[PDB]
Amino acid sequence: GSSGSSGKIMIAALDYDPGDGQMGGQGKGRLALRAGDVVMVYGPMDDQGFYYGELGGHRGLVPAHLLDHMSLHGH
Repeated sequence: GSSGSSGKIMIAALDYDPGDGQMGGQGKGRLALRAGDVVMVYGPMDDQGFYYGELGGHRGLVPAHLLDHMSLHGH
């Protein structure tokens, strides 16, 4: 049929402020998430357990533990 499911949608259960003491080098620091920030990720995570998403036009590695797997609502 038609293959889809391009990227996932998760929310930052907590306010992640990696800006304070970002990584060293050989890449790029993580993204700062806020309580209730619907960020879009892509593909699996890395050895460290970080996902590849972007929030606010900024790509970077996000925490795969702070995020929350949304559910299917219905009325």
